[PDB]
Amino acid sequence: KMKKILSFDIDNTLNEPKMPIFPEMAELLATLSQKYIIAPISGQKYDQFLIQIINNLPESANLDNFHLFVAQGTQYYAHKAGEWKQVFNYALTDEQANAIMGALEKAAKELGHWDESVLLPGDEINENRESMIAYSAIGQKAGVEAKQAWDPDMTKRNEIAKLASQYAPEFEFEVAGTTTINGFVPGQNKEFGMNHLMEELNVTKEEILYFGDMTQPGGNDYPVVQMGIETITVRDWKETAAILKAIIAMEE
Amino acid sequence: AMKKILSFDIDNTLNEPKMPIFPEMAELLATLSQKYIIAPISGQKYDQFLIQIINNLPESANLDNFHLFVAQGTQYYAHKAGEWKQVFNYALTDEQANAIMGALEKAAKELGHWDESVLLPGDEINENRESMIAYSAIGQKAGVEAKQAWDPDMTKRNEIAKLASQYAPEFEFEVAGTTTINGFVPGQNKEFGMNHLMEELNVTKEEILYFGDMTQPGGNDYPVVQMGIETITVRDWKETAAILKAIIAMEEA
Repeated sequence: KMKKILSFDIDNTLNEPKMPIFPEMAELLATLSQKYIIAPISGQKYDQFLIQIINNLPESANLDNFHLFVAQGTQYYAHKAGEWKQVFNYALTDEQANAIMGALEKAAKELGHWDESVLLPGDEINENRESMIAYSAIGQKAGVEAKQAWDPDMTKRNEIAKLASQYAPEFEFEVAGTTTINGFVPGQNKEFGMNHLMEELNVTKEEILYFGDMTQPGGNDYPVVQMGIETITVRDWKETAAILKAIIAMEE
Repeated sequence: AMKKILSFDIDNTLNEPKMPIFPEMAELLATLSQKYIIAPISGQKYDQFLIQIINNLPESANLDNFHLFVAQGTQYYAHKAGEWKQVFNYALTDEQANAIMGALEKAAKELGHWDESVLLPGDEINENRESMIAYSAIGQKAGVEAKQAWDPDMTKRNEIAKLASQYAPEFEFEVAGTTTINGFVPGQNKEFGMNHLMEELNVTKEEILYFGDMTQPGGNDYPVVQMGIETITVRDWKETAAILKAIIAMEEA
């Protein structure tokens, strides 16, 4: 058949925002992995791909068929013979990381959004994910209740990302998730990641079916839409789950 | 090859409540109808199946593969030789129709929910759908906006259904749709419809994929779930559309 790769953002596509996937999802992905490549592509860092997805999969999952495009596919991890390996990592220089972090910090502080008093113990706002920076306004470990209240309509993140861009015009700052702005070297977004996916997996655009929630002009899934990869827009993880349940039922 | 029947409880699966399918949905169903039977099932009456589904399909659709399980599947219409025909209709006796209607009216009136002043011209609250009764609180013709505001948490319909059941304990009252209680002979809900679907189409349970929005215990799709028929829970027609698009994509050679 034409479609070989089932690709997904994590955020609000496979899970509740930044949370472990539910058992229902874990089983669907495990079943599909017997026959298809599962290629999550997301701003999340590698350890969070493990916590959100891999650590929750049943033992029957074929982990060899989970191909992980981390930090929007600026890093890539593949599994073979019981072991994950880093295939590539377009790492930031120290200078780039500091410039990107600093721009986000200055913007957030100026706009009145930088409040470390709300942080859970040992948490931080700005995280260096090696090849990308993630500013997550009320912390990298904040709960969904708290996160969804913070910027429901994206106004805060839009204004932070705009100001960060003015402060460091040589970089790119993109709204994500519930509380996040991703900062990176320009062009190194999901378009970058998908181009790498196609090269690494030896597939054409037509052989990928992509799922995401931010597929409108300006959203972080729009680059995939615009590349000509068939994209099904979802609103939440339950929508994705219904779709995968049906795919499985119609294959049997 | 196992699934041969795609069955859908029409409202909030194929369309907005009691409304026509969107053009994208029409095209998805027409595509799937080349290969699969499309079996809509609903408390709605036959004319509404035509209005909501059939009349909106493109000419390319395979109408012979649309098998209509009307009024919960107490009626069944099939298309063959360019025509629709009624295959069965488990009509109500007059005694039954009147008892069911009267219980709903009495119950809605006692609970302060019967208001004929909000009805569109020509409209009615209780409708006799031959083999089933539908009480639709603000009329059979009300728009989605007004309907979805009337009883979004099902409070009003649950209390009306319980009191009507007290008045007429020989009948079954099921909350449905946005404004509706379906009233019928005991047991003649979607389980009855699905059994008859299996007989008429000569299929087993495993050959059906069902779609519905009320699939938790107590909801009007649970009698199908409870049979062990695989069921996809959806929330609105856009979710179903996403699913159908995916099915079609995954079938392409």
